[PDB]
Amino acid sequence: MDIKYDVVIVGSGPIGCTYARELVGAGYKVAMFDIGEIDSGLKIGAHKKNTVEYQKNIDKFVNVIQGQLMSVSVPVNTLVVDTLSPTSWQASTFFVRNGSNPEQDPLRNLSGQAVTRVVGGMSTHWTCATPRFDREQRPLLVKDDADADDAEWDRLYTKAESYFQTGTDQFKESIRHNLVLNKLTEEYKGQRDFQQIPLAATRRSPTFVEWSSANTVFDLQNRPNTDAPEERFNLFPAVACERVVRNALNSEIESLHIHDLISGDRFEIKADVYVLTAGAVHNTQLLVNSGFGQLGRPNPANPPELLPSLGSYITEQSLVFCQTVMSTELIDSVKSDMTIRGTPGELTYSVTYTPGASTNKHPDWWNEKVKNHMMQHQEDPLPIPFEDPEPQVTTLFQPSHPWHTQIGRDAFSYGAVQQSIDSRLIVDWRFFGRTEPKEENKLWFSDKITDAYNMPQPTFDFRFPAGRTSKEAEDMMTDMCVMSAKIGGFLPGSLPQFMEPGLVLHLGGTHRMGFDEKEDNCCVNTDSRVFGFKNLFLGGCGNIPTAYGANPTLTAMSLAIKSCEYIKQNFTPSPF
Amino acid sequence: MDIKYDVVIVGSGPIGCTYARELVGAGYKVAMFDIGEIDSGLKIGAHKKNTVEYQKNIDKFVNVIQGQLMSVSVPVNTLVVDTLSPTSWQASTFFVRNGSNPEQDPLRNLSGQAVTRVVGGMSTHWTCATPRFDREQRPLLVKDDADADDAEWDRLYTKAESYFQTGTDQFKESIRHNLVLNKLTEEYKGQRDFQQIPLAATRRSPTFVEWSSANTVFDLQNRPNTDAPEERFNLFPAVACERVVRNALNSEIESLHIHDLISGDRFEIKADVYVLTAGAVHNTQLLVNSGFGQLGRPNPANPPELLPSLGSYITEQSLVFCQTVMSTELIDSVKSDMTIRGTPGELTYSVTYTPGASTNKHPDWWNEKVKNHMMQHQEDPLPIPFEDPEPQVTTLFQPSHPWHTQIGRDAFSYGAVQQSIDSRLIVDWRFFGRTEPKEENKLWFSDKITDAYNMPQPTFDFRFPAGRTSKEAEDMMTDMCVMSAKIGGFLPGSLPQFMEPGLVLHLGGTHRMGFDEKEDNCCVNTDSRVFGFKNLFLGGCGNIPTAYGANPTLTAMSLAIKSCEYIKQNFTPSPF
Amino acid sequence: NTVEYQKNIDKFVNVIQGQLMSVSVPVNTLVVDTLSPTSWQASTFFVRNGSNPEQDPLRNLSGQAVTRVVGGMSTHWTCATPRFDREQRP
Amino acid sequence: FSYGAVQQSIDSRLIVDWRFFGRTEPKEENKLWFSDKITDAYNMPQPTFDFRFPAGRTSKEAEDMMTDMCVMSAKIGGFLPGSLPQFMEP
Ligand SMILES: *Cc1cc2c(cc1C)Nc1c([nH]c(=O)[nH]c1=O)N2C[C@H](O)[C@H](O)[C@H](O)COP(=O)(O)OP(=O)(O)OC[C@H]1O[C@@H](n2cnc3c(N)ncnc32)[C@H](O)[C@@H]1O
Ligand SMILES: *Cc1cc2c(cc1C)Nc1c([nH]c(=O)[nH]c1=O)N2C[C@H](O)[C@H](O)[C@H](O)COP(=O)(O)OP(=O)(O)OC[C@H]1O[C@@H](n2cnc3c(N)ncnc32)[C@H](O)[C@@H]1O
Ligand SMILES: *Cc1cc2c(cc1C)Nc1c([nH]c(=O)[nH]c1=O)N2C[C@H](O)[C@H](O)[C@H](O)COP(=O)(O)OP(=O)(O)OC[C@H]1O[C@@H](n2cnc3c(N)ncnc32)[C@H](O)[C@@H]1O
Ligand SMILES: OC[C@H]1O[C@@H](O)[C@H](O)[C@@H](F)[C@H]1O
Ligand SMILES: OC[C@H]1O[C@@H](O)[C@H](O)[C@@H](F)[C@H]1O
Repeated sequence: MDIKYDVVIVGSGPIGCTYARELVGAGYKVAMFDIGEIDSGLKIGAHKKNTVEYQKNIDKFVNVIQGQLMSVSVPVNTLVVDTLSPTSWQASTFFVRNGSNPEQDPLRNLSGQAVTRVVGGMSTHWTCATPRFDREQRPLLVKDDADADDAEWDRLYTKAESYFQTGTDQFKESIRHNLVLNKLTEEYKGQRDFQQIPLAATRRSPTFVEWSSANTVFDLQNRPNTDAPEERFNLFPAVACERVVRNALNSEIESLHIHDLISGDRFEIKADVYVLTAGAVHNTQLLVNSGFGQLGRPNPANPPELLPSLGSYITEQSLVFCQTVMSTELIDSVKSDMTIRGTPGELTYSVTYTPGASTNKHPDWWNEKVKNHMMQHQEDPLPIPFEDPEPQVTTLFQPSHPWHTQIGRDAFSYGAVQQSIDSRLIVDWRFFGRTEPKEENKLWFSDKITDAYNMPQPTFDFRFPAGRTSKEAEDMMTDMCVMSAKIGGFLPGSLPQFMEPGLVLHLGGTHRMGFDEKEDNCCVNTDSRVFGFKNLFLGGCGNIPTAYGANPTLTAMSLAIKSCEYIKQNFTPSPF
Repeated sequence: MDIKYDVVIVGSGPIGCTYARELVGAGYKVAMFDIGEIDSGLKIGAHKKNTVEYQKNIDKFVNVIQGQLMSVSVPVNTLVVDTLSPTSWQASTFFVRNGSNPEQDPLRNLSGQAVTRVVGGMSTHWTCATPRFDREQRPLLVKDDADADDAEWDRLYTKAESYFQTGTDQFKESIRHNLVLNKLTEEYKGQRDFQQIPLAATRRSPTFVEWSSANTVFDLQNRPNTDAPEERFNLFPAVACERVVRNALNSEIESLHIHDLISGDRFEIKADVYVLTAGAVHNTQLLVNSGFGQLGRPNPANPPELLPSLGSYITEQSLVFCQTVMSTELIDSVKSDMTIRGTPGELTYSVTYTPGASTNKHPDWWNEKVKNHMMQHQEDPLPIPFEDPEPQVTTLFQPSHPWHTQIGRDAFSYGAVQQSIDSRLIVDWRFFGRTEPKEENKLWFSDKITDAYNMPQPTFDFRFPAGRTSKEAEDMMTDMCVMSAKIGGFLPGSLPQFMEPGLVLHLGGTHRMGFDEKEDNCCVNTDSRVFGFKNLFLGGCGNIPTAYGANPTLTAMSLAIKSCEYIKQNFTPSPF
Repeated sequence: NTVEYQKNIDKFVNVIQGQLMSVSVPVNTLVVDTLSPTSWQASTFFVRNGSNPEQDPLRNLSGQAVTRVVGGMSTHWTCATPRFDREQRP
Repeated sequence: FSYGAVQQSIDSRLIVDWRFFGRTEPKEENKLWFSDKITDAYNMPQPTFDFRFPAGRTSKEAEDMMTDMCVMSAKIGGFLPGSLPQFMEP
């Protein structure tokens, strides 16, 4: 560890890795600090799903996800357990216990919000969906010139797509995927377009997909090294960043205060530039601990010195979910091109098709896979092959259906895992709604209660706004119900429902971007630079100030990229 | 990867690693293959609990366990789902779905049995309890000489204990541990002895314990390296070992057939010596796939060629579990020595005690902790400090209480963890019963059905033997109820119950050891060598042939140590 | 038609439950494998608690039930009495 | 006739129940028959069902019916957790 770096980046998620790739790339002397530790194997911060065992036993990966999601804010528990033995110790009140947050109102929480503290951050477990926002979801990076704004977005997005290895081809040969995609297309012809979810992933084999992660962006190995002898990068894991120190004029950051979690030591690190990419919640906490915004319960009569909007206008998307069991009609359509004769399990049984026939509803590869499955597994009642990959279908946000949709099998399942109905039949439905930014919706931090890292406890004051937000949300529920009945009926146990506020984990706007601090009620400009401050930059979902439905990580990468352009224009790397 | 080595080891668990430590160190060119991958972080095969994040969020670790425990044998599901939509595809029969085993009788299963395919095996998640077996649980290593037998076992156990870094003082200054230890000691004074569970762990700081793992035994780093310039070791993860090739004469293994899961290729690796430490079930699978024992549903009418005892006489322990909520008396007794002034929360509150008074019921280290907790947390109604370690208490197996006890807090919780009752009040109780070895209790492998690695499906035919085993399992149950009541009443949601057979993962006897193949109905001798074969060695709990109550891993490591002496005497390493 | 039920409408479900007897219940095959080893334990799923061995669990009307009291099901019914239109009417 | 534990967290003044009942085509294959071996609680022949909702119209209307409840109910309110849209036991 040095005293002095060109850039210091807080957090090693896919956004801090975008800063590193770009800046380590341009020859800056870079350090990265993460509170969490390396635990994805030898590929530092790689996706935990990239092991043969997980992709053979995909129902188990939910436990990984759960094991690294720590709830942000848990109100104090008021369940009545009144069947204790009379000898057992009991309290006469519902006291603060098991780490609960007494500031938190149970009825205005994002009870589902959680954070992850591991190198690679949430990108070690995430679903890899990386859609672009269209104009209506997207921040303006140029006022008054929609084409120049368009041009700038597309250039950033294409570059961001290349860091993540985003593609829309990795599921093209799944029967199940094409079954669903084709029926949805047919049933909505013209009115909605369907496609593969764009995914940051590469297919290694029919049974294996290399899911992208922060490691894909930048491999997080220390440099110089044989492969980049001219580059300078050090990752320090198990290091909690506590505070940035402001100069008296509030125009410059002067140091980063850290705590080595293993040695217990505390340091002050000097850099030319300080980049904070610790998550939409922990960026906020870091700032507030450093005198930005306002510690404690919001009070308007006490107007904050720096960044009045910090932690206001927060957005989290609505989520509705269900699972369906494929219709008989759809399962029978899988074998539509086949001539089936005799009795399965007997030597006279056959199943054949006519290759090339233009009246075949399916291409030859489909019919070959069905034929083989049906002939080698005569004991199974379904035409679907056993290792068939899941669907990954989307119809993207449009003004007429202003929500995002994911139709397939997500590794993050919500209940006990059903065993009675065959998996091949089951389709997941997830519709994500956009939420209006409102000043009243807040993340703020206790001045008295602290977290497990002795930082100020985050606390939420949130309700989905009335008006458009609530109307679209129930219109979204209805849409899911309508659309999903095209594929089949609901799975008992996975009936249509809203999920817990924040389980979806696309929290935005906690440190939101705008052209004008005051006019646009915001904390960073369109270079992601904190207003006032020459050398402090925020990355991540916290920056997005608009109401969006799609998954945000791509877009936040795109912003980080344009942040790094600004850095390169204003700060000179130290000579190697 | 070479075509030839001196030794090849299958499986990177702690037995695998025991063989590696011995033979690498003695200069043999060794290669170890594991079907699972390095995930655990930069210390290969290290314990997953060893992160700052899991030791602050100890209730999350159950998610890591569940995440890498894959059920061995699931019978065909017969749950009725009769609220499907009538458009949905409906089964006419209870067909084979979701990887289930149609061979398995659901009424004679070890349904909680599971396996783990990661480098380091189950020692990446285990609880690290490492007691010795007493005579009554232990197999004889010397005939007709009880004291020679004890001496050899003491020699081996001492060595194993150094390898694992077993200790009995890691929890010596925990109030909870000592609170429970003292009450039990007193209530059974002169009748039973209570001590800390022997743990493979090293305490690093008051809030952090470095749990031991396979990594502790052997660091799995390829050699030579700087720390070891004349050793030769290579670890090949993501390689499925599928068969050991017997010579036609049945006296020698000629090669190991492997499947590299990443490239998809197959190879044949030669060695001088072959060691199987794939785990009790999978050592048995791999042998049965290579021609030992009998493939398919057992048939007396046809005799196995080789190792007719293979997969018979299997033992699994009964397990009874509950949780308790600490008595008012015991909680009150925690602050017995304190003098308290004023009223909590004001500048007037004072809590003090007198170091060394022999009115004091507790020591100084205890009172100082309570004091500091009560002064710094005056809102809190409990005098137990917040970061106080869990109890880790046992009374070891004896003739009048022939069961193992662990009392404290296990990471392997078996219901959703309640948040209503303060965690500091809860104590777990687990009593482990011994099971008589019987020929009829069996692990066998199907000749048609395969598992996800395309190996023969494992199937159990098991029932806890009537007579002593059943009588004791019920007596155990009762003792747990009687004992636990001295500490407090039951926690609702964790009432006294038997766990699902096999849930304890202490399976043994599947490839069991003895002096003679026939008289002792066994598969390996006391050098762990397979009868008939010069150069095939088995390690693990499957070797243990007796009825045991306590955690088997140290005993199985002991065996491997003895096995390595033989190997060292009877095979010469290739030149460097 | 008691004042007590009309003031505690939530409780009336129990009256209904009290008098609906299942017509045909298949033989149960739920696995309970956490019995004490000393407890008497089935080797098969045999005909238990008045179940019907003739009944295919997968081609049942499991919710079907009968009431045996004077007044029959009219002692508990919801009292909804619509006419059928032609489409539904013999 | 409520179907689970009566939830108590939500003011019952707010709660509206939706039930939509579909029609079923008569098919000779759908039968109630009686065992000549097994007998019920009063020593009469045990009733047994062989029943599946017919494919075709009965099925298509069932699922169209379920959508119509979703679509209609949403005019009045969102679903009450624990009483989400479901088909009930036949
Ligand atoms: C968990 C999850 C996440 C997402 C998906 C599903 C699941 C279950 N799927 C999904 C996601 N996003 C999408 O775009 N598409 C998908 O299909 N998920 C969200 C995605 O995972 C996140 O948006 C993305 O990682 C955010 O990137 P980031 O801004 O780089 O933030 P991270 O949270 O990943 O990591 C920040 C990081 O910093 C650390 N940290 C926290 N506090 C400190 C302090 N004080 N000092 C130093 N370091 C700090 C972390 O430990 C962490 O690594
Ligand atoms: C899961 C668990 C286990 C234990 C405790 C708690 C819980 C939650 N507690 C514990 C236990 N043991 C004790 O002695 N003390 C207690 O506190 N647990 C059990 C203990 O973990 C095991 O007994 C021990 O690891 C067994 O060691 P081993 O014989 O070396 O077995 P492993 O299962 O650890 O690893 C073998 C291994 O080989 C692989 N494998 C399997 N098949 C193949 C094939 N065909 N080719 C190559 N490799 C293969 C695996 O991937 C695995 O790593
Ligand atoms: C239980 C129930 C029933 C109805 C509603 C609510 C619920 C929970 N709601 C509903 C009703 N139908 C409507 O049209 N609209 C509504 O809002 N329910 C159904 C209605 O309750 C029935 O259709 C009606 O009672 C049928 O009348 P029934 O043809 O007269 O038949 P019952 O079952 O009422 O009475 C028959 C009766 O005969 C007896 N019995 C049975 N076996 C024997 C033998 N072997 N010997 C002599 N007597 C026998 C009974 O004990 C009973 O009293
Ligand atoms: O709850 C799971 C969901 O969580 C969001 O973060 C993801 O973007 C979706 F892909 C989906 O996996
Ligand atoms: O089921 C929980 C138990 O699991 C066994 O494998 C362990 O040996 C016990 F220490 C305890 O952790």
